[PDB]
Amino acid sequence: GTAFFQQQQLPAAMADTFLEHLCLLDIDSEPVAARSTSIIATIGPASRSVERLKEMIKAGMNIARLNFSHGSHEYHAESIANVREAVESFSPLSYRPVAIALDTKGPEIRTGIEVELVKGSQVLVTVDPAFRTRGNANTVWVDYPNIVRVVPVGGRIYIDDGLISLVVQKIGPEGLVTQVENGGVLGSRKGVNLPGLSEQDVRDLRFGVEHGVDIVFASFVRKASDVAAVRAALGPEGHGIKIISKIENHEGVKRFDEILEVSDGIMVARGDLGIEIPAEKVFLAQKMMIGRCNLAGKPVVCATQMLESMITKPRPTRAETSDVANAVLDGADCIMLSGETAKGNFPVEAVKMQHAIAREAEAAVYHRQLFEELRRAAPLSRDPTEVTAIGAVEAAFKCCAAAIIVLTTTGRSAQLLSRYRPRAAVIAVTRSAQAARQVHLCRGVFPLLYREPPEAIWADDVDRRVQFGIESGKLRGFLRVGDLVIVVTGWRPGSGYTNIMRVLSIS
Amino acid sequence: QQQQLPAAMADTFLEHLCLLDIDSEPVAARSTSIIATIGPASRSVERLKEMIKAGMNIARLNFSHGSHEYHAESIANVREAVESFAGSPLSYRPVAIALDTKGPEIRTEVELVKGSQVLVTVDPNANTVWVDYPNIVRVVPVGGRIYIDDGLISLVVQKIGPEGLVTQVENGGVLGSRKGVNLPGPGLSEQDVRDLRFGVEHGVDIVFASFVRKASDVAAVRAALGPEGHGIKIISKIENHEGVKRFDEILEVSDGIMVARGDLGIEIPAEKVFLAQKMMIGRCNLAGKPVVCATQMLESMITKPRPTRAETSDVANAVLDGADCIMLSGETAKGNFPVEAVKMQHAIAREAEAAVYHRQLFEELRRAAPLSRDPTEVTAIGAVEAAFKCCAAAIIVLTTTGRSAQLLSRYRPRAAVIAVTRSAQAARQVHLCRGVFPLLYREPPEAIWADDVDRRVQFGIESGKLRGFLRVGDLVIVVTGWRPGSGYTNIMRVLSIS
Amino acid sequence: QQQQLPAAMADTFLEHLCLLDIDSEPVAARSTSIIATIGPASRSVERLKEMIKAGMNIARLNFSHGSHEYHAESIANVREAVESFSPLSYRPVAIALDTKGPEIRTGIEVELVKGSQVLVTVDPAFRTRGNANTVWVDYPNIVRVVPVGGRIYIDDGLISLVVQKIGPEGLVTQVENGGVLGSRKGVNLPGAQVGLSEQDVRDLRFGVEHGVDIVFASFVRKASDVAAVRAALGPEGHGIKIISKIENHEGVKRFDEILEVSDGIMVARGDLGIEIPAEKVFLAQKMMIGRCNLAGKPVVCATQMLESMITKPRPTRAETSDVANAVLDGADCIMLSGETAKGNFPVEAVKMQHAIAREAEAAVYHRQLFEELRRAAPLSRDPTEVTAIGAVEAAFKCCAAAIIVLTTTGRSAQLLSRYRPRAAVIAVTRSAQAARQVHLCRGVFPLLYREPPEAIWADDVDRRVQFGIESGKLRGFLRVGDLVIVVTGWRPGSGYTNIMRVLSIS
Amino acid sequence: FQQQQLPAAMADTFLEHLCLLDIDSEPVAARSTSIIATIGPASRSVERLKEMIKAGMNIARLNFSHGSHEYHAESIANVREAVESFAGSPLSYRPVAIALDTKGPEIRTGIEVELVKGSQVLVTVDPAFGNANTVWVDYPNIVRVVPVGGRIYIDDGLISLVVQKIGPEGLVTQVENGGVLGSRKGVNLPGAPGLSEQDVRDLRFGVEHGVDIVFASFVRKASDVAAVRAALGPEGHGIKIISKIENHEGVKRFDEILEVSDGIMVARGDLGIEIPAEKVFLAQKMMIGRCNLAGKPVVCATQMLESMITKPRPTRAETSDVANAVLDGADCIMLSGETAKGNFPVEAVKMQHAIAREAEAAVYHRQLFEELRRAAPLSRDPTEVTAIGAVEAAFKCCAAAIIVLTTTGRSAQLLSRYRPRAAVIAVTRSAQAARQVHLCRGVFPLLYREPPEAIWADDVDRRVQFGIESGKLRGFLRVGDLVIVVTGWRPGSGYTNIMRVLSIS
Ligand SMILES: O=P(O)(O)OC[C@H]1O[C@](O)(COP(=O)(O)O)[C@@H](O)[C@@H]1O
Ligand SMILES: [Mn+2]
Ligand SMILES: [Mn+2]
Ligand SMILES: [Mn+2]
Ligand SMILES: [Mn+2]
Ligand code: NA
Ligand code: NA
Ligand code: NA
Ligand code: NA
Repeated sequence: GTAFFQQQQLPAAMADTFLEHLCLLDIDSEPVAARSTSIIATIGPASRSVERLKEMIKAGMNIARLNFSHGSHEYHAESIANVREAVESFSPLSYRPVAIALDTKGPEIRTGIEVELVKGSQVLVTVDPAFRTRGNANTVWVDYPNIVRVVPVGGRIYIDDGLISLVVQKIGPEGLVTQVENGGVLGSRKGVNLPGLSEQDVRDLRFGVEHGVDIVFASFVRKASDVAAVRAALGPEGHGIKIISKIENHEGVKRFDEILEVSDGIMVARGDLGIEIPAEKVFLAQKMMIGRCNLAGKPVVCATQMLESMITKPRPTRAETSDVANAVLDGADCIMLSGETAKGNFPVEAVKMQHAIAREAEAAVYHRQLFEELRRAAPLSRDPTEVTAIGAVEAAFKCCAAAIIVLTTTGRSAQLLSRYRPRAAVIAVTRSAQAARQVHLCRGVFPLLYREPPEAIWADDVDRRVQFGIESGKLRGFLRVGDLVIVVTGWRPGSGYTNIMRVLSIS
Repeated sequence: QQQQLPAAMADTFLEHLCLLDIDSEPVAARSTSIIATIGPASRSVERLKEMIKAGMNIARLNFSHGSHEYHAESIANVREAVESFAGSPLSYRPVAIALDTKGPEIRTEVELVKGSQVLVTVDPNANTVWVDYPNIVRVVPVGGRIYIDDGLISLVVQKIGPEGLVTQVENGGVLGSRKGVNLPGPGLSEQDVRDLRFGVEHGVDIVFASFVRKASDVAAVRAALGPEGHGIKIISKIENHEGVKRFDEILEVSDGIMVARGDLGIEIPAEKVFLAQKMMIGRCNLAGKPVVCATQMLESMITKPRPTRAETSDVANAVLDGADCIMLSGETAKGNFPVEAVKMQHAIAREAEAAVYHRQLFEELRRAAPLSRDPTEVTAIGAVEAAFKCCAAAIIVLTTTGRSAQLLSRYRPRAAVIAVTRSAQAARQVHLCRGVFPLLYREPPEAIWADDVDRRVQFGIESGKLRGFLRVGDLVIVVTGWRPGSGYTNIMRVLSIS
Repeated sequence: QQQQLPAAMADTFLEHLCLLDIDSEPVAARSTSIIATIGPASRSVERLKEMIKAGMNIARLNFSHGSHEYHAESIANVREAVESFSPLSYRPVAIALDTKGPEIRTGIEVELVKGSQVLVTVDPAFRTRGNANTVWVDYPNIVRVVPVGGRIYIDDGLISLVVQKIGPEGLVTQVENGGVLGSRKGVNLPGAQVGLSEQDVRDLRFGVEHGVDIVFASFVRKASDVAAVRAALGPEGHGIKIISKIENHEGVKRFDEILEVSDGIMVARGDLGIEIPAEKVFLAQKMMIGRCNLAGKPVVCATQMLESMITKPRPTRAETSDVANAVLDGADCIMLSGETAKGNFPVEAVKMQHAIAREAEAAVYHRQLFEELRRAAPLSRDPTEVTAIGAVEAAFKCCAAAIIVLTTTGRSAQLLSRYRPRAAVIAVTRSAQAARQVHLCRGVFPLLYREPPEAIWADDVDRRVQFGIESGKLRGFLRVGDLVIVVTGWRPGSGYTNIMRVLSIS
Repeated sequence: FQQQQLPAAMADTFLEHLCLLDIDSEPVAARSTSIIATIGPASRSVERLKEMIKAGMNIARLNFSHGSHEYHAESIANVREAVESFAGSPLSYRPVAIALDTKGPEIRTGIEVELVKGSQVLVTVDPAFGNANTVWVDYPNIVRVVPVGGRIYIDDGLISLVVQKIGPEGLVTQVENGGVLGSRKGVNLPGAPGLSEQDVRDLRFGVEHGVDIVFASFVRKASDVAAVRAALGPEGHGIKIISKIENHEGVKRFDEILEVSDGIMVARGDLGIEIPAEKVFLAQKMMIGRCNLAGKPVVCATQMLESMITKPRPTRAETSDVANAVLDGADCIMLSGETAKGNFPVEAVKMQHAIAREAEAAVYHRQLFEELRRAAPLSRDPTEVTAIGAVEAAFKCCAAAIIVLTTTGRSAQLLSRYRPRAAVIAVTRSAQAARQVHLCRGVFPLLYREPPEAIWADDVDRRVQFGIESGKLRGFLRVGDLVIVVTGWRPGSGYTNIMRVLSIS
C-alpha cells in the first residue's frame, strides 16, 4: 500500500540518473529485504566455542574461515568439529547451512626471533641458519634463503604488515646491505613482502579434503597454473570443492582475467595487496575486480580490516562502516572479518555490525542502472538456465516479488539468478548439503536443505520442494500471504535442465 | 549478419542509423498488419484471394459509400476468400473485417475561379454550391473558411442571408459531384447507429469510429453496438483538433486509435500532421494499445505500378514511429494496382521492422510501463526479456481473448508472437497488434487439460515450421497459464525446436 | 511553451514523442535549406523573386536538359532576381550545377504490352524509329553488357524488359512490366557493369566560366569519381563545393571513401530507388544522413518529396511526412525538382517545404542529438572545433537567440552547425561565394558584409559583429534582451577562430 | 595518454568504467580535492606547519572545542608565519585558508573509572561534583530533557546508559553498553538549544583575526545559519559559512540549510552517534549528491585515517573511505586527531593527498558531466553560461587547465561545479578569495600582487600570463598544451562572459 514505497530506498530506486538516486537516499527509509551479502567470519580463540559459534550464526555468520597461517591440523579439526556441532545443535524450515572455507598459508616469509629500527639505520638482511635467533636493531634474519638472489640494488623490502621498509644497497656475502626507509618497532616472526604452491599447502589442502571443507581460499594466485596446482592438490575426492583465488599482488591483478576464467571466484585480499602495490591504489584494484566478477557472474569476496578497530572497541570507526557499505555498493558477494572475530573482544558485535550495514547498503543499490548495464553487457545465451534466470529476474522487478524460489542440485540455477542482482531474495531449495553451504558465496542466495526422499511421481516431488520453499520463507519472514513469488524449475530431473519460470501468489 | 543485427547492437541511436545496411536481409516474418479497403478494385472473391496471399490482414468496409446490401456482399466475399484456405489448418490466415463508420460527413465538372463569388446554399455551378448539411448556413460566420474536396478548394464567407452563405473563392480549383466539405472553424449520426447494428448482426470484428472528439463519443459507439456487440473492438479515429487535444481521455476508453490523416490534415495545418501522428503513436505504444496509420500512404499507386520515394518513406517511417497497422484506401478500393500496393506495404514494413532500434525501444517501454501484480503482464515482460537473451525465433502463447498476446506485443519483441487460440474472433482481432501471428486451433478438447495445452503448443510449433518461422535448433519461449479460461497466464518456458 | 520546448526536456526519446504538441508554434527561423530546380515554371525573374521570398536558398540547374545558352539564361535570371531586392536584409542564393552523368536514354507517346517482344537497338538509323516493338538507346555498348535473362528498366523504373536473345539487330527482349512509353526516357541497368563523360566535362567548365557555387556530381561510385570532377573543374574551380550524388548500390557500399573526399552528399532517391529495391531506399537515406551528421558534412535529401504538387496545390499526407522525416533524419537541405521546374505550383511547393521544415526543426530532440554527436565526435585540438562546441553548449544553457560568427570560408559556421544548435547561426562574411555556399549547412544564415576594412582590425571585427546584430534584429532573429553567443578569432585570415563571448542585445 | 584512467574514462557504461580501472595508469593531474588539517599539539609549530603545507594542507582548522582565545591566536599567527615563509616566490606560493570550527552545543562529563554493563549509575547536575556509580555533566537541563527510558551516550558514543527513573538526585540509569571511562567526555542525547554565548564570542574573535571560513556546529535549520551570519556582523560578511550536519533534524532539513549556507560539512563523528552508525554512509552520499547538484562545496570529515594517530600507515578501510569520499563528490576531506594529536600528522596529509589524486583520476566524467549538465537549470547569467561552455571546451581538447580571472572566487566556483578534468587555475588579487576557493574541488588559487596597469586590457593579459607562468613552474602546463581562458568584458565582479582557446608557448 502507501507505506511500502517509502521503504527499502524505493524512492531513490526509481530515480532517472545515478546522481538523482544518490540525492534521494533516505536514512528514514528502512530495510525490508533479508540481508543478502554473505558474512565470512574467521575462527580463532574469540570464536571457537560451540556456544559462541551459535551466537555468531544467530548474528549472521554464513561462512566460517579457517586461517591455515596459524594453528596445527588438530587445532583446525577442532574448529571444524565445533562449527559442525554449533550448526547441528539448533525444525528443518529454520536450519541455516554454514560453509567451511580453508584459507591457505601460502608463500609466507617471516623474520627471525622488540627493537627500534631507526630511519637513518644500516640494516643487514641475512638468510644464515646461524643468525636465525640473532635478530637485533641492525640484523633481521628471514626464513627464505632465495631472498638474497631476488631483490637487487634499490628494491624495497617490507616488514610487518608493510609498516617497516628497507632499500637494498650492496649484496655482499653476509646478506642484503640495506638502509631503513621507514623505521619502527620490530617484534619477532613478522611478515615480509617484496613488491608455485608449497609442501605445507598441499598437506593442508589434503587435510581439508579429509575433513570435507566446502571452499578453499587459495593464497597468492598469480596465474592460471597456480589454480591448476590447487585443483591437482585437492585431487579426485576434492572435485566438488570451490576454489576462490586470492589476488594479493601485482601479477595477480595484471593476470586477473586468466585467473577468473579458471576459478570459482575471487578474493580481494587487501592485506597483502596493500603492501605489494601502493596502499592508495588498492581501491582501484578492488572496484575493478568486483566489477569484472559481477560481469562474469562469479562470487567475489572483499576482505581485511573492514571493521578493524572492533578488535578492541565495541563500535567501529566512520571509515570502517563506510568501507563495508562501499564494498557492498561496489558489488561484493561476501564481506569478511578476520582479527575482529578471530581474536578481538567483540566478535559477535562485529558480525551484527557487518549485517546491519550490509542490509542498508543492499537497499541502496541502484538496480535500474546495474540491471540494465549487466544485461546490455552479458553476451547472448542459448543456455536455457541463463535465459530463464534473466526472464525470472525481469519478472521479479516488474511485480516487486518477495522472492524467486529456485530448485537447484548444484547451486548453478541460483548462481545465475544471483548474477543479475534481483532485489527479490533467491530462495534456493536443494537436497545437496554441500551445495547449500557453498551457495552462500553468491549474493542474495538463501539456501534451504530439503531432507525428504523423492515422491514416487517426480512432478509431485517438485511441488513439494516449492511448497517447502514457501513454508520456510514464511517462517523466516521472507514471505507473507498476498506476496508474489517467481518459481524457477526444470522440465526433467537432474542438473542442467532449468527452463521454467512461474508467477505465483502466496496463499 | 542479417535483419540489421549490427545496427541493433549500436550503443546510440545515431550509431544505429549509421550501421543500417541495404544488404542485411529481413529474416523475420512481416509483423505490422496491413488493412486494405474493399471497393470495386478489391471486392471479387478471386481478387480477395490474391489480396490475402499478398499479405492483407484486415479488410476495411468504408461505410461512407455503399448500401447495406453492398457491404453484406463485401463481407460474404471476404469470408469466402478466407475460408477457401481453411482446408490447410497449419497454413490458414484469419482476416479481420473492420467497419469504418460514415461519420459526420458534409457533401456537396465545373471551375471555381479564385476571387469569384460562390453562393453556398441548402435550399432544396461555378457560382453556386449545394450541401447536405442544412445548418451550414448558420454555423460559419463572416469570414470563416469552407474547404471542399480533400481541402483542395476553400471559400471565405462575406455575408449571411436567407438564400444562404455568400462567399469568395480564396483557393480555387475544378469541382466535381458530391465532394467532402470541412468546416474547421453533431454527436453520433443516425445512419451511423443503423450501420453499427448492421455490423453486429454481420459479426464484424472491429469498428473504426469516425471523428471521435471525446470519451463520450466512444461510449455512444459502445452503446450503439449494444450487449450483442460487447466483443467488437473500437478503434477511435482522431480527425480534428479536439480529438488531438482530448487524446488521453479518448485512448483511455478505446481499444486503440487510427491516425485519420486525410481529415486531420484539412482540420489542422497539413504541416503539423506528422507531430500529431508521432505523438499519438508514442502514446499508444506507451499504453500498449494498437494504433493505425492511415491515408495516402501509397497514393500514386492508384494509377502507377510503383510508388514515389516519399510514399515508401512514409510507410517505413510509420513503422519506425511505432504503428501496429498501416492502411491502404483508394490504393486497393479503386486503383489499378490493389495487389501490388499490398505487396509494396508488405515489403517496406518488413525492411522497417528489422531497422527498429529495440535496444533503446525495449528499455524505454520497460522503464515507462508501471509496476504490475498481474501475472499476465509479469509473465509477458519476463518472456520478452528471455526472447531477446537467446534470439528466440518465436514466443508461442496460448490465448482465449488475445490479451496474453497483446501484452507480449506491447514490448515489441523481435521474436514473432505466435498466438494459438480456439476463438476465431480473437484470432482475427489480434491482427491489430504488431507482430502477433494468430493460429486458429480447431480440435475438440483432449480429455486431460495439460495434454490439451501441450497439443496446442505443438500445433504452434508445427504451424511455425510450415510457415518458415521456425527450424530445428531454434529456441522458442512458450507462455501458458496454470488453469483453463482467460486471465491465468503465469508460465514462461524455454524450449528448443526439434 | 513554444518551439516544442516541453518535448525538448523529456528524459527519453519516447517521452519526447509523447509530448510533441500541435499547438506549440515554431519561433525559430527555418534552418534546413531549400534547393529548387529551375525550369519553365520557375525561370522568370518575377517568379524567382517569389521563390526567394517563399524560402528558396539554392537554385539547381539540371544539366540533364537544356543547352549551355539556356542555363546561362537561368543563371542570369537568378542573379538578376537576387540583385533586384538595403544590406541588412540581403539574401544570398547559391547556384548549383547538377551534372547529366552516365545517363542512358531512349530515342524520340506509344504503348509496350506485358508479354510482347521489343527489340532494343543501338543502330543510329533507328534513333527516330521507336514504336510498340522497338526502342533505340543512346548507349551503343548496351548490347555487350546485358546478358540473356538480364533486366532493362525504362522510365523511372516503370517499364521493365528481360533480354531473351542477342543478335546483329540488338537485344531481343520480352516486356516484363508493360506501360505507356514517351520519348527520351531514362534507362537503368542495375544488373550491369561499366566515369565523367565528355559532356559532363564541357558542362563543368561552363560551370566554372559562369561562377557556379556547387556541383551536384551524378552517380559517384568511388573516391576516384570525385577526383575526376575536381580535376575537370581545374585551377579556377578550386573554391566550388562538390556534393556527391549516391545513386546506386556501389555508391552506398563505398559511401565512406566517397564522403571522405567530398564536400557533402546528395541522397539521389530517383535513381537510387531503381538501382536498389524501392523498399530499401529509406535505409540508405537514414544511414547516409546519419554518417554525414557524424562527419559534419552537408547532406541533401532529394526527389519526389512533394511530387503531387506538380499538378495539385496541396501535397499528400505521405509527402508532408517525407519532408518532416528528412529533417528529423538530419538532412541539411531538402529539394524540389519537377515541383519547381515544371509544375503548376512552384511557389507553393517552396512555401510548403518551408512550413513543414520549420515544424520538424522545432521537433528535433536536441538533448539526445547533441549528446550523441558530442559523445561520438572525436577529441580535437583544433581551436575552431573546440570553440564551436563550447559556443553551442553555451547557447543551449541560456537558450541564446543566435550564435553570431565571423567567417572567411564558412568553416567556423559549418563547425557550429554540425552540433545542430537550436540557436540560429548568423554567419558574417565578406566572401559572396562563401555566403552562398554556406546555405548547404543547416541553420547557417549568411550575411554578406560589404564595407572596406577599418584601419584598426579590432574595430573591424566589432563592426561586423554589430552588423550581425542589426541584421538579426531587422530580420526577426533577435529582440532586445536576447542573449547571443559571438564567435570570433585572435587574428585576421581563415583558421584562427578561438573566442566565444556572451552578449546581451539592446 | 592512457594515464589518468583515460581508458576507463572512455567506457560506455559505469560498469565497463570500473572494469577498466588500472592500477598501472598514473595520475598526471594536480590533486584537486582540498585537505583540511586540524591544528593542535602535533601540528601547531611553525616548522611543523611548513612541512604540512609542503605535504598538501590547504585549510587549517581551528577547533574551538578546546583551547583559549590566546591559544587560537597563536595557532593563527603560526599558520600565517608558515604560509608567508613561501611568499618570496610568488609563482609558487600556496595560499592556505583558516577555518574556525565552533564548539557548538557540547555536553562534557566531570573531572579513569569503568562503567559495568547492567549496573546502576546516577547522572547528576548537582554543582558539588565522579566514579563507577556517578557521572556529572555540565548541562543542567539534562535531568529535564531525557525521559525514562531514553538513552545517554558517553565518549564518542562507546558507552550508553538507559534512564529508569527521574529523581531530584537527577537521572538514575542502568548501563546498557558498559565501558572504561575517563575525564570530561562528549555526551550525546539522540532525540532530546540555540547558538551559545561562547560561540558568539568565538565568532567575533574569528572576525577580528580575519578567519576565512566558519564551520558552524549542529546546524538544524535555516535560522541556525542566520544566527551565525548575525553574529559575524557587517565586518564578517565575506566569511564563508559551512554548515555542519550532525543530527537527524539537520539531515531532514538539509535542503533549507543548504539553501542559505555557503556549503556543508558531513560531520560524521556526531552524526554517527545521533543516527545509527550503519546509516551514515546514506546521509554522506545524499548530502554530497545534493551539494554537487547545487554547486556548493561539501566536506567529508572525521576518522578518515584514524589509525594513523598511532601508526605510520592507514588500514585498508581508511584508504577506501578517503577514495570513496572523493568518488562520492566531496570538495574537501579532513583530518582531525590524525593531525591535531597523532604521531604522524605529515604522513597523514601525504596519504590523503596520494589517495585523493588516485580517486580523482577514476571519476567517471562522462556520466558525471552529463548528469551535472542535464540537471543544472537554464541560466541567463553570463558567468554560468561561460562556465559550462569553458568546461565542455576543456573536455573537447583535454585542456591542461582552465585559467580564470576572479575577484570573489565565483567564476572559479561555477567552473568547479561541472567537475572538469582540467585544473581550474584562478588568478585573483584578493588574498581572502584566494584562500576561500580551496573550498571548491579542482581550483588552484594564484594570488596576483602587482598594481593595476594603466590600460585594463593589458592588466587582464598580464594576469593571464601569470596564470600560465605559475602553471608552467608548478607542473600544470607545458609548451604545446591547450588551455581555456575565462575572462570578462569590464572590471569588477560579476561580468565574466569570455572564453578563449589558447596554446601555451
Ligand atoms: O569571479 P567574479 O568575482 O565575478 O570576478 C570576475 C571578474 O574578473 C574580471 O575578469 C577582472 O576584473 P578586475 O580587472 O576588476 O580584476 C572581470 O572582467 C570579471 O567580471
Ligand atoms: Mn594475504
Ligand atoms: Mn476521415
Ligand atoms: Mn539520378
Ligand atoms: Mn561534531
Ligand atoms: Na590465510
Ligand atoms: Na469511413
Ligand atoms: Na541532373
Ligand atoms: Na569543533
